[PDB]
Amino acid sequence: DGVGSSSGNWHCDSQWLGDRVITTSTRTWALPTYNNHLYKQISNSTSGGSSNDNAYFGYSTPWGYFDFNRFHCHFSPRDWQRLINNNWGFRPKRLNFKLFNIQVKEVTDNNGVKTIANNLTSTVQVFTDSDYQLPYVLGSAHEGCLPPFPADVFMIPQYGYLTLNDGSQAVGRSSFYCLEYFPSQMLRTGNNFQFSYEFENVPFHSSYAHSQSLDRLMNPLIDQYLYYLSKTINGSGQNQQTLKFSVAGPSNMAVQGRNYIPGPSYRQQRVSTTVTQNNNSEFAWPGASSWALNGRNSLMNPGPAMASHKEGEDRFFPLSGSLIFGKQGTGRDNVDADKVMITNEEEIKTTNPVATESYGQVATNHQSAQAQAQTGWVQNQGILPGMVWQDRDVYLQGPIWAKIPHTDGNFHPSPLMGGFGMKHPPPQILIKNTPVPADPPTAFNKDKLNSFITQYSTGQVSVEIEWELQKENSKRWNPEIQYTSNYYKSNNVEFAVNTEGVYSEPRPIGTRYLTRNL
Amino acid sequence: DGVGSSSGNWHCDSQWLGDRVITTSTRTWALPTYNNHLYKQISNSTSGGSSNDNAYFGYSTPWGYFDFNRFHCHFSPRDWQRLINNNWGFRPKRLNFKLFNIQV
Amino acid sequence: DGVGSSSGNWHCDSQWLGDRVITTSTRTWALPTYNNHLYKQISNSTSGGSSNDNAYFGYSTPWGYFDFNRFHCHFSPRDWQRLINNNWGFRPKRLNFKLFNIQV
Amino acid sequence: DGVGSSSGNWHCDSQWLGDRVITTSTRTWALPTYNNHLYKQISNSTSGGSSNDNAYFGYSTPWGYFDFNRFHCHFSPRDWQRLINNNWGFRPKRLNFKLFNIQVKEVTDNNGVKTIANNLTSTVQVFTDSDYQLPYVLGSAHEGCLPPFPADVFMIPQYGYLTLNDGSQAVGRSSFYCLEYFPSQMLRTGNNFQFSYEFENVPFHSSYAHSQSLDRLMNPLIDQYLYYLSKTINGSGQNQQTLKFSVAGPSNMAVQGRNYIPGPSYRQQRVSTTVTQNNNSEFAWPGASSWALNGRNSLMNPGPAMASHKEGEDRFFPLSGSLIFGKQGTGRDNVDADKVMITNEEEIKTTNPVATESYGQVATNHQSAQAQAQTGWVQNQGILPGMVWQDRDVYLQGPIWAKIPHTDGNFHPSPLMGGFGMKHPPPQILIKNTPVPADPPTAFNKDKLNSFITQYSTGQVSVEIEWELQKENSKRWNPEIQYTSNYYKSNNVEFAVNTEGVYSEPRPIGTRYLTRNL
Repeated sequence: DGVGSSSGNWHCDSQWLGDRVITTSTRTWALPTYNNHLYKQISNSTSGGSSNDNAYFGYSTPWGYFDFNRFHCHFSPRDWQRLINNNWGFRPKRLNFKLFNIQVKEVTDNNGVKTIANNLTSTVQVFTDSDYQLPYVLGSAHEGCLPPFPADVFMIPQYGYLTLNDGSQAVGRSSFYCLEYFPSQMLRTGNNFQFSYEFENVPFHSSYAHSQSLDRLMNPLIDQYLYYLSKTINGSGQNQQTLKFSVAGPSNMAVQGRNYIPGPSYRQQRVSTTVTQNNNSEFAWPGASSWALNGRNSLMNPGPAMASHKEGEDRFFPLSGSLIFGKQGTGRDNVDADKVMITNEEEIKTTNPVATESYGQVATNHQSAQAQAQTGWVQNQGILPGMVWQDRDVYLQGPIWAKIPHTDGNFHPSPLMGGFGMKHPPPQILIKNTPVPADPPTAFNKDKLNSFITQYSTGQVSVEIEWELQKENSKRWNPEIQYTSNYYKSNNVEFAVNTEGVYSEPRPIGTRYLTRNL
Repeated sequence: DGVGSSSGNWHCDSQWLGDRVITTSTRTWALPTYNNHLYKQISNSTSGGSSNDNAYFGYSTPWGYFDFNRFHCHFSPRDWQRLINNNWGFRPKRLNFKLFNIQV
Repeated sequence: DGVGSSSGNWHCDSQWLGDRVITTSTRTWALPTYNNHLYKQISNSTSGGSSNDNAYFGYSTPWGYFDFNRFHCHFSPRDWQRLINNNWGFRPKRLNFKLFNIQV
Repeated sequence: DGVGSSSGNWHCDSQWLGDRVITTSTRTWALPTYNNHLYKQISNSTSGGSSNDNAYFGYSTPWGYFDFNRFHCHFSPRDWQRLINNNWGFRPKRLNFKLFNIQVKEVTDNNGVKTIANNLTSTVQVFTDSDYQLPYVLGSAHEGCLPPFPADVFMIPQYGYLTLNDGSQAVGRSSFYCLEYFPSQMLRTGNNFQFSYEFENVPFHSSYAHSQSLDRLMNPLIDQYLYYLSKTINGSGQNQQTLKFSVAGPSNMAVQGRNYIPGPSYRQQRVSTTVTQNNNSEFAWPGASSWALNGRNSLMNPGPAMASHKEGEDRFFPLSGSLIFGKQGTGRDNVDADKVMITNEEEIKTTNPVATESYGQVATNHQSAQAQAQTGWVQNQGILPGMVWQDRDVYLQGPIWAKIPHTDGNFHPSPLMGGFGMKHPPPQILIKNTPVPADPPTAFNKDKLNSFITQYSTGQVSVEIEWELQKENSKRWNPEIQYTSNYYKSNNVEFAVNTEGVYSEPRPIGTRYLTRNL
């Protein structure tokens, strides 16, 4: 429309209907100029990369993108508490995105003094990739998200992708995507962008624990009509052999028969938060569970969802099998254990095996009069018909969704890190501010113009998601566990701003408090 | 229309129908000032031109022009591969040109 | 119908539509007499078969069957090249089979 | 339909309407089995081929084809005489083809005695290639045509084609055509085949001579108002120079100006039918006009249509520039000059240059006081705007049409040998008798069956063409030249059967007798 009329209002509210939530958010963003309007073929050989497992090849683009898919973007700590205390499950339904109130600024730096001026005729060009024809970055949980606190202004991250490689060289199947080669919408100040998206049907994330375990499904009062082999030995002494059977019953459980078995396991190494209980050596990389693909060892981060620890022992956690979050202002490298936030997976102890323990035990050999019965340990168990498991839990800081890779087959395509796997997730929104060149020379030259005006843009994003809720039906008598702010006095308020104006989330908040029967 | 409204969107796609292709392209251009707004009667005698086969006479204008008539302008290497592998012949039918989002 | 009228024409072509291919093929076959019109209870003990992993038991019939399910039956090397270069995926939809011009 | 009912009647007549002729023909054919049902990759290296110009690579097929495109197939000597005496031009309009009364025979050769028996269930499969997707053989004037005399039974020639090569090896662009890979129609005894074809518009072949030459177009009574340079020399002696001009007139023709010039020329070597007048040497290959393509010298047979000889000198003919026909029962190789039939092109002397003579003469240099005027000979002249020529003449023994190769450009695509060039000539009719295998072995074998029944088929072909005529409008007074049978007595009748039953055409019959004004 025009320069003096606003493109859109700030709408941050969230409305709770019965079966449905609609959470609107609005932020202020700032978009710089990336790579000086170039595509630079990034590879490991540019800097270091002396290990084959770290080899990569790809391209970096001047474009930048919006990643809103962490949970803290769309939920306040109170709207999250209201969510997870009152509801068994949820899932997204619709998505609506808006760009408005765009402003483009010119910067002139001369004699070290710099003047920022406003370009009314400049454009910024933005498109959504609806057909998934570009490498999908978002589902990888990289930084650059809409800040959790609505008053922050955030930079838009740079877009770039990786392709096939042999070492640092490019293999003939490598693809190159020119992002200028897509239809986009060019926006001046007084233009606004929007689009709508409908999530494909995804199973409700289960926010509950289980009020009974998998190995106790039974009436403790009554016997089973099925037997087991209780006694293989008549008595002590030679040639004493007999087969005695016994009714499996409350006196001896864990020998009863049962219809279902716990989920699969891939063992992780156990490491204790107490320092002295750990070994003295470097076991971090060497002693870690990995998966190798095409000669590259990819360390196995968050694998099959598994209980992090057993019973009341919290001292230890799986090496790579847990999510680790940083606190506010946490360093980049060699951070002490107190500044990281380690996540606790113990809610699934009922249906899932412990991550650091063997799935079970199997017989190695056939016994005989000569040969003793020998049993080995099962470190990993892929699946068995009749297994039952649960997915890894959802947090405020964790990702909302991921993209299920397009492939011939996949089993239970729920993201190993967390969230809602989708064949067609909400599309990427890429944004770039169009180049404005400096004065061309008078005489014509074949070469392309490498001199541009230093420039950046600013605006607001509105992202509203419509969520579908599954209400608690529980007939339980005694009171539930809930998520609370502990009342004791403190220098600061949790999930509130600091004295310097810094917003910090004290602890990771899981989704699982309410319980259901197994 | 106005200063704060864009004159046109960026449309670079190409659509392959059965008997027909439509290749759209969009570029960014920069136009300087030529000859200080003059017509200067260029000729070989201005610089060198000591051979009769190289003799020429003409005029240079402040104007400038769009030349899009190489093939790489309208086709990506993939749209060219798709073209020449699957097809015996081709020829242009229509042309459509646009200037928009002008800035001085 | 009759002895002097042909039962069917030879139709070997293949037609490429946009989303769909129809590949017709035609061959000439010869059917002998098998097992002298008998069912003979074939087993490993007939010849050799001294390994338990190679043990087998079954029956051989005078009947014979048409196996067309390799790909080279339905596609020429050119129709295969045209297929795999231009297309991401495929799958069969319908099948139609004919026997004609029988001679004993 | 059935075994005991005929598939079609014999229809050989020809009906002359005013502007139109319809010539029906019917013949009896016999189709053997070719290559034992195989495709054999014929190449020069199979036998001999020690010269690079003779290098070839191709495939031979079991299929066979109908070539009816000589003129004697469709015209009797009387229907040809009636045609060329009464008409200025003609051209084909429609074509209609029929196969009927098919018979398939089994042959058993045992102890040297052989019994031919009839297979009622066998088929013969025939298709026309309408889309020109196969190499087009017909336009090359090879043998195998429907016999000129309706009472003869003829064998169907074998089909085969050539592709690219380097020497005898195959270049990657070489193509292989499986003829089984086309839809065809399978015919038993009691089935019949037919199709119709419409000739695309072709210019009338001109059957006429010219009653006036190209260099006499003029009123012999009247002068021209244009001058020429008559005298460059004042008189004998030094420093005598002047420019005198003169009216071009009847006294001095051949110096007059004129609006048009004769057609192009590519010189041929002159060789005399009288033996002693020729040189003593081998000039046949060495002294012959050729055209080289990709390192191969292709001798230039029938090139631009050009008068074979000048004036009343028939002793000589161009080396390769004339059509040579054989007489009846003529040998294959090293045939004496009397048994060949040499064709006479002299009817075009008016509009065309002599084949054995230079097109003209051009100045080599600039004259001056020092330098004399020097002129060289033009051996070949490609074209000039304002040239006028005529095409080579049509005969009874010569081809009716050809196929204009599909290419970016062609100039005046009239076949150099003769006839009507067409982008889409009448399609090839290929025919094969389907294989009937001998008894298969009892035990299954992977290999293909190489044992077949010796077999052949027989039937009748009807080919009717509809011709369009251009009638003589001439206002000439004195009588025309016509084609006649000379009356003098002879042991045999021309264009009639011998005492042994052999049909022989005595002389080639051109199409050009009637005259028109130039």
